Amino acid sequence: PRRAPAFPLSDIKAQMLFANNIKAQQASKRSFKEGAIETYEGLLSVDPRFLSFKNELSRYLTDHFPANVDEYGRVYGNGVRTNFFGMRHMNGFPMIPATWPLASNLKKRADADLADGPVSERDNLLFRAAVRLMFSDLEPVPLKIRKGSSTCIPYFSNDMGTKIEIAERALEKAEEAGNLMLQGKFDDAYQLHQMGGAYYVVYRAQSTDAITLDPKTGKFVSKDRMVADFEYAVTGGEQGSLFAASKDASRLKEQYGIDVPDGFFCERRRTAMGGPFALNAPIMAVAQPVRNKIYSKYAYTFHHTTRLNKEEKVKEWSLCVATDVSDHDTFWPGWLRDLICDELLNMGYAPWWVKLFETSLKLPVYVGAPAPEQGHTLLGDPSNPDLEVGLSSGQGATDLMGTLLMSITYLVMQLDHTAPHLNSRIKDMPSACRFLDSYWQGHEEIRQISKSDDAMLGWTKGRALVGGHRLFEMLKEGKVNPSPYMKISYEHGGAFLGDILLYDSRREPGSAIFVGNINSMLNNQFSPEYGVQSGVRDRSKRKRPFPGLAWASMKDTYGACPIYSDVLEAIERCWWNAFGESYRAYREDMLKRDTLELSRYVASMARQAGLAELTPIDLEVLADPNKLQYKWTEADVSANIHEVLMHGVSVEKTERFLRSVMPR
DNA sequence: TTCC
Ligand SMILES: Nc1nc2c(ncn2[C@@H]2O[C@H](COP(=O)(O)OP(=O)(O)OP(=O)(O)O)[C@@H](O)[C@H]2O)c(=O)[nH]1
Ligand SMILES: Nc1nc2c(ncn2[C@@H]2O[C@H](COP(=O)(O)OP(=O)(O)OP(=O)(O)O)[C@@H](O)[C@H]2O)c(=O)[nH]1
Ligand SMILES: [Mg+2]
Ligand SMILES: [Mg+2]
Ligand SMILES: [Mn+2]
Repeated sequence: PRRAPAFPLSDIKAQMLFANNIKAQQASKRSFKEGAIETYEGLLSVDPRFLSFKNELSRYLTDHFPANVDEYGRVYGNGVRTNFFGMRHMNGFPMIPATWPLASNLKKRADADLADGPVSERDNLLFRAAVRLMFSDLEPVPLKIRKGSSTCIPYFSNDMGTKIEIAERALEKAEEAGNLMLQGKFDDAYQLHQMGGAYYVVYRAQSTDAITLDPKTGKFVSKDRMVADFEYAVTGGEQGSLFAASKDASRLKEQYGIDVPDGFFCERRRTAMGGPFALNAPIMAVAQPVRNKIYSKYAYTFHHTTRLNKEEKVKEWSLCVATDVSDHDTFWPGWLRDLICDELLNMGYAPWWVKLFETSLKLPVYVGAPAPEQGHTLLGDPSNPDLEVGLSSGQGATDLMGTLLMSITYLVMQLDHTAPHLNSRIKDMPSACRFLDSYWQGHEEIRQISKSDDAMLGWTKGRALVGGHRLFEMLKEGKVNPSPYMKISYEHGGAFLGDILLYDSRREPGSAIFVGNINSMLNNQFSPEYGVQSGVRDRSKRKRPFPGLAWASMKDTYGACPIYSDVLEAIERCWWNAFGESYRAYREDMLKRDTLELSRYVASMARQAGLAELTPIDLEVLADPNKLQYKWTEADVSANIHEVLMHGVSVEKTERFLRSVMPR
């Protein structure tokens, strides 16, 4: 049923994805690589003392703090939703092999029994209403750019200077490029404006995955992660094969002579896509304004910040269901892409821009090196973009696409199983927009708070509430998928945006509170996703600019956790056994050092002014700028701090571009 | 060296 066209790096189609410069060329050639990460300055993830520490701490915590999650996934008690064996990984060493990204997910979706388009006219209206509400009255904003991020295909530059030029150029010729694409002249578009080509596969680490201890064997067991081989990938599942990547770390001994203590495994590898910047720029220029709108006007269901911010909304519900979507990104329906594009045209968006947007969502992917002796293959023909990979992470709006899909999906899941008496309110676009608008503002007896696949569905006192309970029960029994669109189920240990929803004996939304996830504190502090890159001189360009700062926001971020104090003590203790030092002291010094260093980057900061002026969010973002791409928004961060991490383009240049794009 |  149509196998995807594939080309070797030697092929001219692949060659053209990389500019005639060192960086680009190395990216294309880059072979498989692995190695211990520098968890903290001067400390390797595989250091014996460290692993030892990790072994004792994980075991002890898991033993003294077993999970407290009821038959309904509600977490009560100690707030622990699972064991602590997640830290038992050799950070820096991936499972082998990584997956080959699927060129088409149509079959994957069908076999999963998911619809190939809106199933009812209502649903069709709702999705289209979602588009109208989201992309309507948008205000221009400067186009911010992450510092030290790669522009990827074709240049692979990191120079903010070059990035800015690249972007500004894009906004100027985006229009001419799009028209080119409307004429089906993709190659011209790519050659003249670098808008097209492919996504460059980058492999992010999931430093902590499921690991269990078999009471029978006394042996540890790492959760299997299925991965598709090249055949499977190019045939959408028709041929080839799916299988568990190997997480066994024994190899480390024989290969690198690294001592591997029993019960430690290789890291899980998530695949990510680096989009061609010339293309994502014009998209990001619209995406941000869309973000601002829904985070403002529809803040009830979309703008979340503090544990209490969340708490307020959820407390007023009679029922709160914590949903969960499996492999959201690879399942994301191509039809939604096309629907959104069609509706945007209707709303009056420039055809060329919509074409750009559409193309960005069906572009080919260049696979680097999923494993030793593997990779360097371009999937899909750049000349005529026709892939269906679902959401492509590096695209300029993957969060909006995910939200647009899941928010409506959840609303529908509610209508379908709990509120048919509302169906009559949705008869046409107008009535639909009106309903959806009211709904997103939290003004109906059914509600939701969400971000892509993570969400909490609520029910106030009313007709729908008895239905909610049946739904939740359907989810518990889990034998029937409540949606025709994605595969939904309840989250075991319900949590939202990193905060666990803590129930008491009542087991009701009103007598509940949001607390940080304790395991996440552990994950972050001992299993970071990247090392400290002490080699990169510019800290603002590192994946972890100021690691030591996280200590300052810790009490704030996790203090509320039921076993906070206990864990800190357990750590302090085990760290002592392992290093003969105070962990507290260690982090305290790191803290002082980084606070001093930070001032060298923050203007307004006296060349030694404390963290007095900084907020907890500021600190967490400075230690992990990644969180700025999912947990928080530019608006939730101190202006002077956001400047350290991001750099923008003239509000004028974007404002002018945005004007030629929007309808009104 | 390698995404939002
Ligand atoms: N641009 C980008 N978005 C990411 C990245 N990682 C997670 N996301 C966001 O998170 C969503 C995917 O949710 P995850 O929980 O990470 O994974 P999943 O594919 O849904 O499935 P699980 O593996 O079962 O959790 C997407 O909608 C993205 O917007 C990443 O590296 N880059
Ligand atoms: N957009 C984005 N989201 C990320 C990224 N890393 C973690 N996340 C968020 O975290 C989710 C699962 O990714 P994990 O890395 O397992 O999460 P974690 O914060 O380490 O901890 P858990 O909540 O216990 O899974 C995603 O659904 C994202 O929303 C990242 O690089 N980009
Ligand atoms: Mg998920
Ligand atoms: Mg997840
Ligand atoms: Mn959740």
